[PDB]
Amino acid sequence: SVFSERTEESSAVQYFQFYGYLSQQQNMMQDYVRTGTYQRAILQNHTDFKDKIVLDVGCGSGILSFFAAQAGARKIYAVEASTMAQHAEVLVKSNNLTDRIVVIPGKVEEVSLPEQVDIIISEPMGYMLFNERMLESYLHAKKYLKPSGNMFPTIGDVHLAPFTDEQLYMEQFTKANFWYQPSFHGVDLSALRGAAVDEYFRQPVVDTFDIRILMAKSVKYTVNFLEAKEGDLHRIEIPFKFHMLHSGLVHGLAFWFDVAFIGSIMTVWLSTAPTEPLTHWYQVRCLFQSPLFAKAGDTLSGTCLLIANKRQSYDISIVAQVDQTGSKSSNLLDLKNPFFRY
Amino acid sequence: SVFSERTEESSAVQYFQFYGYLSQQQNMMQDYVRTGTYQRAILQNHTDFKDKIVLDVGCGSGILSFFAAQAGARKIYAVEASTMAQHAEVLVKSNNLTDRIVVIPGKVEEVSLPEQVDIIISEPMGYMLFNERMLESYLHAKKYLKPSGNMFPTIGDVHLAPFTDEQLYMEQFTKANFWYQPSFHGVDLSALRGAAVDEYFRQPVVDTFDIRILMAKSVKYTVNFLEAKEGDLHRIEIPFKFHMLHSGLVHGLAFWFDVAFIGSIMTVWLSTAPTEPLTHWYQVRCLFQSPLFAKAGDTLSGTCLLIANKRQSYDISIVAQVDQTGSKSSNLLDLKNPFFRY
Ligand SMILES: NCCCN(CCCNc1ccccn1)C[C@H]1O[C@@H](n2cnc3c(N)ncnc32)[C@H](O)[C@@H]1O
Ligand SMILES: NCCCN(CCCNc1ccccn1)C[C@H]1O[C@@H](n2cnc3c(N)ncnc32)[C@H](O)[C@@H]1O
Repeated sequence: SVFSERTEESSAVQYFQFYGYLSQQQNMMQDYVRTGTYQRAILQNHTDFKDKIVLDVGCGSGILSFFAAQAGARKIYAVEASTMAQHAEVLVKSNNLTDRIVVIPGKVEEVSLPEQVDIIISEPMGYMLFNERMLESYLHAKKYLKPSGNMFPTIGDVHLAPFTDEQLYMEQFTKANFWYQPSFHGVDLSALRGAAVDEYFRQPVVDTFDIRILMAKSVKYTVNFLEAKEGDLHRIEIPFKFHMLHSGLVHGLAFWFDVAFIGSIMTVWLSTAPTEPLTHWYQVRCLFQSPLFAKAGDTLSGTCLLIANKRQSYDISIVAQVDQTGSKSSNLLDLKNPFFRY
Repeated sequence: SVFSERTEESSAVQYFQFYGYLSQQQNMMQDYVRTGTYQRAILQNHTDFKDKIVLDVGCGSGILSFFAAQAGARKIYAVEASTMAQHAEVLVKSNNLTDRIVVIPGKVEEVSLPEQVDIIISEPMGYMLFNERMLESYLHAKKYLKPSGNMFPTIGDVHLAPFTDEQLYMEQFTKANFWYQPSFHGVDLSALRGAAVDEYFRQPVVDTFDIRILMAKSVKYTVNFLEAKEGDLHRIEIPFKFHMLHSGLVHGLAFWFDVAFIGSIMTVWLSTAPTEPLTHWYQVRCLFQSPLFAKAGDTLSGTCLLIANKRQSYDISIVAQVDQTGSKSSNLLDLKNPFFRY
């Protein structure tokens, strides 16, 4: 299938094992910003669901399908590849919704649906929006979408901004400098210091921070899920030009994302911005191995390049320069090995 | 090979990926009890190494092989299956030991050694001693051991003891009761509460605790690594009869382990007991589904059965009874999915 062709079996096994746990579903369901915003998006846009046919891509517990049923959907096909499909079916029966929600076990790339649908719903967002590569499954599912059908969420905006955080930088450097020691119990480790620094700086940092660390207004990169093809997410090139508002050391780029549910009644946003209540996505920071000095009024330009890999994640390339001095930094990060600092 | 026959490829991929990170090797190296005890066992038993041939099974960074070199070994074969083998080779060169330490990339079950060895060294211990199944690789490596060669560590003792911890027991139901709600955003979750309780109780708990929670002296189960065969670790039956020292409710069994390095000069112990400074092994607790009342002077008897699985771990079966009252309890636990409570 499209899924197995792009995914190493060992990554897939671990991925679906992880989502098969009730405790993991519980953790996500308890993220009230997420669950509450989805419910509001669906219920306030009840006309997009009333008497409609729905596809729920990766239904987990089934929660979003229940919201589609509360909004009056005629039929909801709830697709789920983990063993959580069995628990979803239990809930559909105990909530007396067997006439409206149909659980379909399997990968959305592999199953068969009996009819086309009016609207697709899902929660396919990972860290930095793209981690887990579930957006590709979401877009793949448009093979089932009627012409002029809708997608909830409809669009995703990735935000990036330069930050200064000397304490974060020093923490990662302090850990790598373990490998400087010329006599760790009598052993010279220092030939590995470079490899250690590289490994630590390849880890995106997942946690939150005060917005005062941001040195310029964010640049926005938008993916329109109604128009995008799955292949568009294999290589994602994000150019940026920041107008520096504060002078100082730039230690890296911070990332967050917003999604919008563009319904017929209203547009509802779910934001993971550092100005908004915290979610289990936090925000993500990519450190530079050497920080760049910039003055207020300078321009920091470059490209963030995300290349999808078979471990359901991305290899991240960030190249940035301060245009006024030609100071350049090039960084490679492995989104599959984040440092969970929170 | 013997390794691939007993291990699902997906478990192996994740396992060797995890040990391939410099940060993980660093975390283990910084566990002073471990690193310091190994160095002392090797250096204080210098006659077991001076001018000898050594095998280091799963060398990681190579640290134990450097200790064997400090003690005067003539030749050390250092086997490692992860990409950490490349980093170990860098260290051997930078420490000017290419004439003495030979790094051999691959699994100890699959590589070829050019000669038999006088002594095998390794750190094959996981949580509860047996997790990861690396002890089987250690025992497998005795195909290379000269008659009357030595093993460092030489023996391992698993300790089990009954504990009382009302707060830990109650925490399982507190977490599971998330599901016991008839209208979580309009949805009746209650039909999944039993499945949630079952899932939480299947997880052994990795953390430390105060020794005052222990209700009896530990029962010890000893594996002698000089004598044991690989096959002896496929099914590990640990009978127990505890003579209760304290009256109260028994919520489960606590596990730790010690290993001894039995050298020609002295025996050195590495203990992970809760009376000793903490290690990254912590201790492990397995709950009973139902707590058992016992009085000081009663006997709590039963069996802990560990059955090896192809995910490099064990299915744990515990049955226990209070002999004086006939009150009985069990659990089945999945050592591959522990709850890291620390
Ligand atoms: N960002 C984390 C998303 C976690 N879940 C969402 C469960 C819905 N729950 C919610 C939503 C909002 C608030 C609270 N709970 C994703 C599930 O999608 C499953 N999956 C992934 N890929 C595929 C595929 N190709 N085919 C079929 N299934 C797939 C996965 O196994 C998850 O179970
Ligand atoms: N907690 C136990 C894990 C620690 N060890 C490395 C530690 C080196 N010792 C010390 C001692 C004190 C402080 C720091 N390090 C694991 C490594 O063993 C490797 N491995 C496992 N199985 C096999 C096999 N079948 N074939 C070849 N290699 C194997 C694994 O890849 C680890 O790198």
